[PDB]
Amino acid sequence: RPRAINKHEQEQISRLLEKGHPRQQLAIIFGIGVSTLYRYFPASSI
DNA sequence: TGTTTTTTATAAGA
DNA sequence: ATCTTATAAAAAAC
Repeated sequence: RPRAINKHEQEQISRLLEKGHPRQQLAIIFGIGVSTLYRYFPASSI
C-alpha cells in the first residue's frame, strides 16, 4: 500500500510541525489520520 | 481470493 | 478534557 505521504510532503510537514501547527489540522488538511502522523513524527522527536 | 505493505482507529498510559 | 504511543484490523496494491 502506498505510504500516506510522499517524501517531499514529509519535508514539508516536518517543518510546519516544528514551527507549531497542530497534528490535527495537518492531518485534516493533508487528508491523513492523526495516528499516522504521530507515527511518521513521534512527539518525542521535535 | 491471497500476500504483502502501510494506514488508521482505538484503547490505554508507574 | 487532552496528548502519546503501540497495536491489532483492514484497506489498498497488484
